[PDB]
Amino acid sequence: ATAAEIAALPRQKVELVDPPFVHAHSQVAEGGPKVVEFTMVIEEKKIVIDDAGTEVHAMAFNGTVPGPLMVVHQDDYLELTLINPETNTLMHNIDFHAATGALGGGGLTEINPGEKTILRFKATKPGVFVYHCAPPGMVPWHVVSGMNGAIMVLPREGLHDGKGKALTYDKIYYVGEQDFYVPRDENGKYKKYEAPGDAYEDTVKVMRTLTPTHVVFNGAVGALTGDKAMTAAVGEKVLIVHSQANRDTRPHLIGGHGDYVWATGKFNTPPDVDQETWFIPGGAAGAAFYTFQQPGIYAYVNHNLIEAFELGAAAHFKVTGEWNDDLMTSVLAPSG
Amino acid sequence: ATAAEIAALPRQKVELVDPPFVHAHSQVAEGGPKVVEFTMVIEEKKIVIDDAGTEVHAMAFNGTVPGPLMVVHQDDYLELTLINPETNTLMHNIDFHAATGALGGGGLTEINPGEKTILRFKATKPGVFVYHCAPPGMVPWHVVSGMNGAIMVLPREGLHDGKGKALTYDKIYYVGEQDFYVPRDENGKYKKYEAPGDAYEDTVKVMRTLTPTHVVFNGAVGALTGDKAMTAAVGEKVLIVHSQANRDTRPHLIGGHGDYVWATGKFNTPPDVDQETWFIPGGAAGAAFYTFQQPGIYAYVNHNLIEAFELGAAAHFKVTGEWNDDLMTSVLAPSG
Amino acid sequence: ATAAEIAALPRQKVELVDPPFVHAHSQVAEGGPKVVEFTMVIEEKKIVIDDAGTEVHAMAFNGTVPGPLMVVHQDDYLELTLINPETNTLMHNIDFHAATGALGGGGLTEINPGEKTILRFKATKPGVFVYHCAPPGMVPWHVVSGMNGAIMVLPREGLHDGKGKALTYDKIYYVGEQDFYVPRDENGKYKKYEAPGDAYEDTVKVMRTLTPTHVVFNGAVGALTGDKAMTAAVGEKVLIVHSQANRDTRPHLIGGHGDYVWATGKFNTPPDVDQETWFIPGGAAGAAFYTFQQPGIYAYVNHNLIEAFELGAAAHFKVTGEWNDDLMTSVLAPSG
Ligand SMILES: O=N[O-]
Ligand SMILES: O=N[O-]
Ligand SMILES: O=N[O-]
Ligand SMILES: [Cu+2]
Ligand SMILES: [Cu+2]
Ligand SMILES: [Cu+2]
Ligand SMILES: [Cu+2]
Ligand SMILES: [Cu+2]
Ligand SMILES: [Cu+2]
Repeated sequence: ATAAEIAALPRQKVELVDPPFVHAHSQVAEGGPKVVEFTMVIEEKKIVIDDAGTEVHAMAFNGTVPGPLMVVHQDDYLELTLINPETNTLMHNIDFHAATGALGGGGLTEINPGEKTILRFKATKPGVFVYHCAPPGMVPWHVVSGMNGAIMVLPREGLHDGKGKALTYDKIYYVGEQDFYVPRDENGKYKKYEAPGDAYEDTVKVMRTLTPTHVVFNGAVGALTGDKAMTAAVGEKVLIVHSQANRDTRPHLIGGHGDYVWATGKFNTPPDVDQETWFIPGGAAGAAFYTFQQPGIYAYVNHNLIEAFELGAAAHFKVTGEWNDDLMTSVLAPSG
Repeated sequence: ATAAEIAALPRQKVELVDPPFVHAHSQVAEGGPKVVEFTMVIEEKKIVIDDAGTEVHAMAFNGTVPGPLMVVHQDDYLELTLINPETNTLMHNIDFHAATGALGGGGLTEINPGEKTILRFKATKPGVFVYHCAPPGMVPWHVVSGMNGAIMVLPREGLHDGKGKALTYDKIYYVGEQDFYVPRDENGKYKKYEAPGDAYEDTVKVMRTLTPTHVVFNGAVGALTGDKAMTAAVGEKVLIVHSQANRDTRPHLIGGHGDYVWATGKFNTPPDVDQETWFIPGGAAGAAFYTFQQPGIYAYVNHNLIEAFELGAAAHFKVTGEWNDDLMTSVLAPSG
Repeated sequence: ATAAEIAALPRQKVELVDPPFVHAHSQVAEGGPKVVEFTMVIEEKKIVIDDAGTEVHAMAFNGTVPGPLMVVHQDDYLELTLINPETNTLMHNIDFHAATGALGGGGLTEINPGEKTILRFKATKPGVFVYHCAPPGMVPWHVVSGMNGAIMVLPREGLHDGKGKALTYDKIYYVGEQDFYVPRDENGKYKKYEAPGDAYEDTVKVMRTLTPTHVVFNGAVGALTGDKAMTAAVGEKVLIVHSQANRDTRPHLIGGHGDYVWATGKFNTPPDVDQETWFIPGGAAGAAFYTFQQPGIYAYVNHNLIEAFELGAAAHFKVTGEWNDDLMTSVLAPSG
């Protein structure tokens, strides 16, 4: 409430980690409200999104696309120190959909290269929320250049299902889905540029068609496959947080389900259950809780299979454990 | 139920107002069921939809894009007098998604220029509902030319949250979102036509691309911005009714939330809460309730930011009142 | 659990029927769990999808687009004998979104032309689910070639509303919606190919536009109209199961509503009510229950009206019975 009361609150410095991993945290809040501090440096950098060497001039929070997931509990204060190095060429800011006021913080955080700012907001509503840059007049360009992420505001008492039973996860992963619009020369080959501003004009043109050239998880085709496939074990309870700051998505765990899905991403809105495919509108984050029952590889995809398999929206899960023949079994293997 | 009963009902004429404003009404029903009378005249006229002077041959109920919001209470009868002036060149009708029978009323209301008709229907289900023109054979064309609106059928006892607690708004706004498909010549310049019919062929080709050239609120880019921005004050409860008769939208109040959102637009379906971004499918209306907590300018947009900032789907809210530093504060303003 | 306990379970072979019809079944379970057997033969065949004679080298389960609806009860075992004829040229498999393990069964059912296989899985979650072919590396191509359908796992106690009140339908229809991507020549005319292979490259290009040339019900424009229109009567309770394995859809019954809609298709997730237009994300099936109140023709459509009336997503209902003037009446017929 009063400035004095907040000043008396305990503070905690949090160390952020690159997605799909999430920084250390407790599901059930340990203590009364606290002022949780985070710091992120913005990095304008070239990223290679496919095996054809296609480049995107990314604008990354903390150096990754998407930016890192920040975890706090309801009614804590999130205090972010955002830094825009002199090495950058553009003005940047940040809008937290979890925050109330000044365009989510964007109106208070406009920093040119060489500046920094510290914003504090009370995480009044529990749920997963998108955050992204939004420089007046250059909003979609920064967002589709990968300048977005999400935060999770856990209820103090952790997650619960619709009937109040607790839902405690064993593992948590953050999948940030991105729609990229890469210009092509007259031959159909993606163009490369020597600077962000150089690509601007060409990129806006592709954007207006509303047809992405690539739709990827964690910044590139295959990011979350192979050496980067997510893992779990049969019997493990996993929470998958998924965000899309500009375009709709329809997550689906091939071989599994969304046991409980907070499709709107808001914990006070009861989760849907036994989901095959859920929907997350552009501009929101959602969360799915599932207990693995079968070992093997799974594919986590945006279920418009063209986007998943032609455009790049596909990730994998490698699960260990014993096969359950009651759930599924090959009565007759493929034969003549 | 019986003949005598329906005939005995009080009749009440209501004067409509142009969106985003809504005609005078009471949230909780005043008295018993009545036959609520409305009259709308159809206007076919050229309108400028952007800052470049792009013209469109609009087809509008009451002359506005979207058509006005009609408000009744559950179990009232809505009796509409629809007039199609002889000066018009096309046949028109109306489909009330709130109505039951004859294609929503479209089958009983086909009027050529020079004709009028009166349709009555019992508003049996509570919620916000889309209404639109639907001449057989050219349904899409009339709808994407601006011929659609919405009605609100309030529960006789007003709005309530998930657990029976009353939700009373101080104001209500109706934002109608329109996807336009304007043809361009070989040079990329939008084309102008003499009569509506002349644009038909070229328009359908653009429509089939499923990519609108414009996505606007209240009929034009910036229609709900600047001096035409909607208003509120800290502590004020606002209901925003939003509709899209042909294409999906994902509404978001930048700097705010949808405290209670009947995303499906139906009041018997519990509203979602603490929403960051909600989803309204094409062919439906939705409603969001919010109590403002911070003063300043807000942007209400379709969260596909390319559609919001490149195509036109962005409106403003100007809110007066005191800033709340507990909710948000700039600890360190942008500095070196 | 053990193969012995499942083998001791009663077995029942079912004869599938072509959509939109559904094979015989009981809403409330007939005794205890059983192994329900189904068989489907895959056929690669050319089909005509519109009145201009446009053809598609379809890949169809049971020779139909969509494949037929399999109906079982929660905790029953679905045992499918899938056959891929010598006459076929491609390998096919099946992924049941209702199943748990091996990519929905897809990794255990890869059969080359001249092969067959038998997969059994426990239908552990109640709801309607999509099933589709998914040959690694050629997933979207098989799906958008028509190789998908849906199954319904009814609660053992039949359907119930969100409050436990029983919901028994008189009729049921299965509407499979298909997005087709047909290449066109320099004259804008759809192309025809000798072998499905010759079409691959051109089709992939169209697929990458994320813009289908046709969006149809039961494999063709107008397939569920005329003498093929669905039927009902005033007072009749009808359940419509709708699926879209690759792309979003927003169903709407013109002139009616979705009284209870399991928009996510999962029966343990309470249905929305009084729906005007609902939403089914690509990769999912949904179900809507409605009691007809008015006689006449109804159009059941995907509510992006361009997809419905330009692309092919519109079906009809012919309803017999008496007109209800209380619900709707033409006070004044179109006149001067
Ligand atoms: O289950 N994925 O197509
Ligand atoms: O929440 N506005 O991009
Ligand atoms: O109500 N469907 O156009
Ligand atoms: Cu930025
Ligand atoms: Cu935003
Ligand atoms: Cu009209
Ligand atoms: Cu409609
Ligand atoms: Cu196949
Ligand atoms: Cu699938």
